[PDB]
Amino acid sequence: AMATLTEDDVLEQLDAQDNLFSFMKTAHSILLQGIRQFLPSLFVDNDEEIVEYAVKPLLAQSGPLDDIDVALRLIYALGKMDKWLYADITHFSQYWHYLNEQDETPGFADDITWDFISNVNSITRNATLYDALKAMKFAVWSEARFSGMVKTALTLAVTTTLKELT
Amino acid sequence: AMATLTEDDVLEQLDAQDNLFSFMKTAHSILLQGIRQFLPSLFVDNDEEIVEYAVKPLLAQSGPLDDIDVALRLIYALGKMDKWLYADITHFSQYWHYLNEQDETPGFADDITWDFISNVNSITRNATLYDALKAMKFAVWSEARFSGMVKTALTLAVTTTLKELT
Repeated sequence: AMATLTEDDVLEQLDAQDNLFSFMKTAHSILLQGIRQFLPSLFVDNDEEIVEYAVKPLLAQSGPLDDIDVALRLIYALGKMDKWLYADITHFSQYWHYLNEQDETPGFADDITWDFISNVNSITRNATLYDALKAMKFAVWSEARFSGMVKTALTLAVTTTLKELT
Repeated sequence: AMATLTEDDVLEQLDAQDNLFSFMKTAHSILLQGIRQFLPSLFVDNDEEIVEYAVKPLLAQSGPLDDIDVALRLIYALGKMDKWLYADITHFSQYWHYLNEQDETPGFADDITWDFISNVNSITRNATLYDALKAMKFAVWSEARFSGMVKTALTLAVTTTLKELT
């Protein structure tokens, strides 16, 4: 369980990450914490029996909501999340599971990760970012530059994802 | 995971139980199932993405809500349960845990269980039932009769508990 999320120490954390794996590991943790900080808005607020004996154990660490996938499902099931946002976070979660359980070799510039970002709504719906990313992909180019831009895009997805949850 | 609850096959199940332990074991299971059948009213109803991919895994058996204590806490935390009802079910759950983890000897007519029913709101708030139970307790009496009446009262608590959840 982390501290509290600013845009810019999230931005520091993610820029520090120099490979897709570390980035994704760090992203998953940032999103997790983002989601856990949103969880109290699902519940009663103003009654201290409910908070102390129901809400707290429900949100304790290693408790029943300390998993990005059960927590997401709850927010979605309560009608508190738009489908587009739900789809983005579970892709991140799916790719993290993929990288951490099956394979951690794919970098920023790979086929498999280009397909991933082609399905992240917060990336593909920003029209200039994605066009720039396609122009760059399909242009005597540079692997580092394209890689850096891929990291930018992904950082933008988690940033905009974080903004939607407060 | 059980079938679906009528008042009278719940009433059959509980009357079949000839000791407090079996009764409490059966009650805990009936309440559990009562609570699990209420869980879908917490959530989105009319959208099939949400139902199939969020609600279902949330309510699958051995999933994160298949525990009377996390499920209660959720209903309470969403503001969907009155304090009196929440207090009754967690006593039942507390006494069951007590009987199944520390001691299963106490019968219907014991000190420890008289104290239990003295704190069940659905029993003590029915004024004639509780007076009759006190008159009976504090009267050349009968252990079987008082025992049978204690079982009646407890059956009434689970029955009325069940009615409040649909």
